Amino acid sequence: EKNVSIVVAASVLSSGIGINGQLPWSISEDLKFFSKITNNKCDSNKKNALIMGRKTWDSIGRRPLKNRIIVVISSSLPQDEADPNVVVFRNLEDSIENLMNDDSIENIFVCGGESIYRDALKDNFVDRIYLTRVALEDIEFDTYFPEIPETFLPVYMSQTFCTKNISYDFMIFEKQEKKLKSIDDTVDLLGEIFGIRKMGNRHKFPKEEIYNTPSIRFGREHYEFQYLDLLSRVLENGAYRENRTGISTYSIFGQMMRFDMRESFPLLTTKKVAIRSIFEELIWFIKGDTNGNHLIEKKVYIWSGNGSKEYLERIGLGHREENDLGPIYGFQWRHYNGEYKTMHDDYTGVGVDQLAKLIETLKNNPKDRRHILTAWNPSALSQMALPPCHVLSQYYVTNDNCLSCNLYQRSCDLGLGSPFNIASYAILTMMLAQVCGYEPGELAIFIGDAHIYENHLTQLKEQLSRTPRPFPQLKFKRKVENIEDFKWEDIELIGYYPYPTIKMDMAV
Amino acid sequence: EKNVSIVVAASVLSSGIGINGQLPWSISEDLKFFSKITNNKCDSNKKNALIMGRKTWDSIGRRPLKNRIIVVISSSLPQDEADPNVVVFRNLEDSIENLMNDDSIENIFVCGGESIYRDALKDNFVDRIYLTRVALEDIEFDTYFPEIPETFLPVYMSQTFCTKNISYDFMIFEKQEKKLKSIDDTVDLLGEIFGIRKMGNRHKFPKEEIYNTPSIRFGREHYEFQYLDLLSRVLENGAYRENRTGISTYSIFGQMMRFDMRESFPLLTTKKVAIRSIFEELIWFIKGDTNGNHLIEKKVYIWSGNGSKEYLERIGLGHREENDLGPIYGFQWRHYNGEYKTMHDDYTGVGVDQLAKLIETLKNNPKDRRHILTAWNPSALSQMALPPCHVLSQYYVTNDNCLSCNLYQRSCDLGLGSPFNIASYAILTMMLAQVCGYEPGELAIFIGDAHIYENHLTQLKEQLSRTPRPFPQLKFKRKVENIEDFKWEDIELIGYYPYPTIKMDMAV
Ligand SMILES: NC(=O)C1=CN([C@@H]2O[C@H](COP(=O)(O)OP(=O)(O)OC[C@H]3O[C@@H](n4cnc5c(N)ncnc54)[C@H](OP(=O)(O)O)[C@@H]3O)[C@@H](O)[C@H]2O)C=CC1
Ligand SMILES: NC(=O)C1=CN([C@@H]2O[C@H](COP(=O)(O)OP(=O)(O)OC[C@H]3O[C@@H](n4cnc5c(N)ncnc54)[C@H](OP(=O)(O)O)[C@@H]3O)[C@@H](O)[C@H]2O)C=CC1
Ligand SMILES: CN(Cc1cnc2nc(N)nc(N)c2n1)c1ccc(C(=O)N[C@@H](CCC(=O)O)C(=O)O)cc1
Ligand SMILES: CN(Cc1cnc2nc(N)nc(N)c2n1)c1ccc(C(=O)N[C@@H](CCC(=O)O)C(=O)O)cc1
Ligand SMILES: Nc1nc(O)c2c(Cc3ccc(C(=O)N[C@@H](CCC(=O)O)C(=O)O)cc3)c[nH]c2n1
Ligand SMILES: Nc1nc(O)c2c(Cc3ccc(C(=O)N[C@@H](CCC(=O)O)C(=O)O)cc3)c[nH]c2n1
Ligand SMILES: O=c1[nH]c(=O)n([C@H]2C[C@H](O)[C@@H](COP(=O)(O)O)O2)cc1F
Ligand SMILES: O=c1[nH]c(=O)n([C@H]2C[C@H](O)[C@@H](COP(=O)(O)O)O2)cc1F
Repeated sequence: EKNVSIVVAASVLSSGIGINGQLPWSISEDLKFFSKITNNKCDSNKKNALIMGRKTWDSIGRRPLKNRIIVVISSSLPQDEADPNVVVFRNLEDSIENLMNDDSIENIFVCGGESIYRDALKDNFVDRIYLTRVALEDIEFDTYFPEIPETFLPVYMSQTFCTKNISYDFMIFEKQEKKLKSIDDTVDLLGEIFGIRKMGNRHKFPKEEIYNTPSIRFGREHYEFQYLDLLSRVLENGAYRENRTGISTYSIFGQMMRFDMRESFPLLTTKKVAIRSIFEELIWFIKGDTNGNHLIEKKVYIWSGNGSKEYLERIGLGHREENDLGPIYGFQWRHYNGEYKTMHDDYTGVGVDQLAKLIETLKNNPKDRRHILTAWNPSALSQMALPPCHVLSQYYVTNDNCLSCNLYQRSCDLGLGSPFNIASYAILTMMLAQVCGYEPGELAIFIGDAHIYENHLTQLKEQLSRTPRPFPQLKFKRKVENIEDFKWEDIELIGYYPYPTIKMDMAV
Repeated sequence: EKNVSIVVAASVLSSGIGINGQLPWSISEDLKFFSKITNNKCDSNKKNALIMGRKTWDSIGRRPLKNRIIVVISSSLPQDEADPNVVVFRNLEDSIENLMNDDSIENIFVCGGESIYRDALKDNFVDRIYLTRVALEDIEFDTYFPEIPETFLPVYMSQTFCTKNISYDFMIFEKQEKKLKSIDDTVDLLGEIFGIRKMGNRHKFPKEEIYNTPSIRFGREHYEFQYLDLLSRVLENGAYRENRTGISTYSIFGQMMRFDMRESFPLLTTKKVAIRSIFEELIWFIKGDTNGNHLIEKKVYIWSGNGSKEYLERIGLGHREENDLGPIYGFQWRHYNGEYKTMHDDYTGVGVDQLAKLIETLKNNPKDRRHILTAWNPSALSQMALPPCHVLSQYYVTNDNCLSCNLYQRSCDLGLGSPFNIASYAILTMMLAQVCGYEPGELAIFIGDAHIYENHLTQLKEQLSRTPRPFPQLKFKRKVENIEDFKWEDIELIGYYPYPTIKMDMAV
């Protein structure tokens, strides 16, 4: 009795594994993954058996795999005693003789093909499943991977990787039925004795109900989990709290999220995010534009709520024009401590330009620790339609010439603002990277107040029910001379296949 | 063959467990810990045996413990068949008969006393050790806990707790000799295939050599580990990088540290920290004082390096007086965007006072998400003797009326600056708490550039060789009317017993 694992690479949605007697994709890293995962052995005197259909055996060019014994399933092909590394069986179950005898075989893998995969699961010979999810969909498939039976649960999901602008993950499913103790007990007892006094009780591990894809425990690599687990922690430890809006939240303090921009783009796949709305807001910041109408003309309404007439009169800004938001983001970027009159005035030449000095500092003095962009001005706070949420950002040039970004955010809406903030500063870093001639680095976001508005509860619990899909890719179609020259047409979003969009009302 | 555990509470240094036939301390939580840890049983039909010396049996008033069978070791006391919950044995080894027979006993605990503890370890009957470390030292002990044999390694260290201004921990030692696999292998293989491309390879788990107290793996509760593990991560993944100083560092990006100020004070015990130097710098900030000499007069030299004549002339500030540092920390706190002349001028009335508006906002509108203190001013940056390291801080009022603090730090010296910054903002939060009538909350520090200067390598590796001791306590001797009225004499540091101070030269 030894282990039998399925190794397969299928499309993310339709699970297509092949077209016209070959692979729909060419990914070098995945073949090397197949090579290393099937060559994995504890005993040096043993080999691993690889079961595959005849057509699959044809697809590899009918040649043996090194240090492995290929088992071909065919009712046609002769059983050949010539090649010692290749053997043919008449049916799948008889090829499972590798269990009962032949102790020279340590582990068994099913390399499959649809016909083999389907009745390998159907007859339940499969202990484990190695799935490589690929982001190619709109192409054509004549061959698919059978839907994984409910007996399996994922124990692992890797980070998103990029090869030839194609995103892919690595997942491990296991067949689960059944089910040091000293430390677990002692901590629990201390938690009983001490109340909220013990800090371990102030941050509680989320209950399985609100924990996204609970079956994956030690195996969460994917950085969308960085957001989804923060979502869960707020649903668990969140204190019910009133705020300036009539809509109360559930708030916790001192949280963070890490993101990899090297091999992927941190855009949430559990909800369809409006990327155009995000970009057009970012280039709005970069241009230094405080005019709220310029966003609305482009059909981005996110700032309409804080850009109304009724809201401005309520905060004492009633003198102001309808959508004029005051010295907000991008004003403080391009002009710092500039005296603000209206949105129509020409502010060129006034105030400190941080974004300019930022870019200038990045390429001229990369190892400088002082690259910083701050939106928080105590003097201009009263003039703003709303104080900076993402307050300050620091940028870092790695020795391999990647550009990494840290962002502190004083107040964070996990339903609306956060999905935007994650992607927005991810784009900005990529923009700052191209202008300074760098590759994208890592994105880290630090959140002071992490909250969920009570009207988003039904929606965010829905979003948590969705198992994440690999991050998309974002490439620029041209290299601009100045960072202000970026246009929406220049952005190519590759392999984004999210879950249906979730509607959530903004608290004004 | 069942489990035998030692349960003991000893002083942190001299390991004294008792004085004059009783305990040197009275701690309610610890007795409840003893109660719950010795009442822990899997089977409801079984009881736990507690072995203790005669004098210890005297100390509890010679009365049985509920739901437990007390085993008293004496050569004098009669063996009494009267009380079924108490039994007397002539020697320790014969009392270990609980193993060979009497299956009504599930687990065995040694409640001890010095005479029992010493030859319980000496004859090696002890599988596990439950140690409660107490911060009382300078008092008198007639009874001690024997030095733990090298056969034991700690698997757990709890957070520091406070009872009657006394700090204490909870540790678990186990006797260790000997010594899912699928996930561990798959991740390793992906790490082989992909290079630094895989983000998991960019952040590597520290090698055992540079990992502080390696035996404690899943059991690190203590928040000094938050600093010590960050120390290790930099020693592992740190990129060698040049900077403005002639001394190069090893730098990583995007790190954080959490701290509990409720039950303890986050002051490093692995190195003796100068707390007076820290405080006098903080009250220096609070007063808004930019004069570097005022620190030197109080014999705090930390700013002397950046406060010299040669350093100022080097950065183009040569016009300035010797120790005048410009619009640095506390200037920007008390006066924001104030035009800076010299350190001697009277700045009262000019600039925005953040610290004032901060305190005013905290008690008037606690649930406000806008409490923020920023030292980073793009306009005044060129005038400063050095730009802000701890850039911005946000403060949070919990529903139970505790005050929690978040701090973003753009550049962090782990050898010198960080031990100061951790304690300094811990004090400031406690000060802001008293003025606004709150209890201390949690402290979270976010670090952009976490580095170790190459001259601190020998020192910081030494510091890593020291197993942490419970955090001290910090109490104020009086309640001030204004936050500026704090004096050094007002501070009482309770139960601080660090390792010897480690000298490290500041890079100028
Ligand atoms: N993305 C991935 O990981 C993988 C993709 N693929 C792709 O999928 C395609 C091939 O898959 P697919 O179309 O399903 O063909 P198969 O790879 O499953 O090959 C099937 C062959 O196996 C034999 N066979 C199957 N079932 C039985 C049975 N019950 N008894 C006896 N013999 C049996 C038959 O051979 P015979 O008729 O001669 O008796 C049959 O033609 C290829 O394009 C390949 O590249 C393949 C493997 C992995
Ligand atoms: N901090 C903590 O967790 C604990 C502290 N303590 C403290 O320790 C102090 C007392 O401990 P300690 O001084 O060590 O005294 P003990 O508690 O160890 O009691 C010793 C007695 O046990 C009997 N005994 C010991 N060894 C033998 C033997 N080899 N054969 C037969 N009988 C033996 C003797 O009694 P006899 O006269 O009959 O021969 C001896 O006097 C107290 O202050 C107590 O409160 C105690 C337990 C826990
Ligand atoms: C057609 N086919 C089946 C195939 C293709 N992709 C897969 N991808 C995955 N994730 N899992 C599979 N089971 C899988 N199977 C192939 C094709 C080539 C090789 C192959 O060349 N393997 C080499 C590896 C080549 C290299 O290192 O790039 C080896 O040594 O194992 C294997 C299977
Ligand atoms: C003198 N003595 C020995 C003693 C004292 N402190 C210790 N502290 C520790 N951490 N470990 C020990 N083994 C220990 N032993 C005592 C004194 C009182 C009780 C006691 O009252 N136990 C009650 C608990 C009391 C309560 O719940 O507050 C119980 O039900 O177990 C036990 C041992
Ligand atoms: N209470 C509150 N929450 C916020 O998130 C904000 C913002 C930032 C912001 C960010 C995103 C949106 C938003 O409309 N998100 C959407 C829709 C996006 C779209 O269609 O444009 C969603 O994902 O459901 C709206 C506002 C600006 N002002 C805000 N005030
Ligand atoms: N490169 C660099 N690193 C720094 O940490 C600083 C600081 C802040 C700072 C923080 C701590 C010290 C310091 O000397 N600390 C000491 C000595 C304390 C004392 O005896 O007063 C220590 O505990 O080891 C000196 C300066 C100010 N300027 C700095 N420049
Ligand atoms: O990028 C943003 N992200 C975000 O989450 N908000 C939300 C956070 C908060 O719910 C609201 C305003 O916070 P506050 O009322 O504390 O000023 O705006 C606003 C942004 F601009
Ligand atoms: O509180 C402080 N903490 C700290 O770590 N530094 C260090 C960080 C850095 O090593 C040095 C100067 O930062 P930089 O040269 O990058 O501007 O001062 C200074 C402080 F005042």
